[PDB]
Amino acid sequence: ALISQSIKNLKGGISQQPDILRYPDQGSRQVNGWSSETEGLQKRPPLVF
Repeated sequence: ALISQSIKNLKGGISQQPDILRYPDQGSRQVNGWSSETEGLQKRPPLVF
């Protein structure tokens, strides 16, 4: 009861495996994201004309 968890590094991208087998640092859908290391998940760099 009152179980809690926290993940300090979600830089693992996405994973199509069933969530039972998914690693804690893997999402289900990541679009326009940059899984930078040492700075966490970031929005992808802007597109300069």
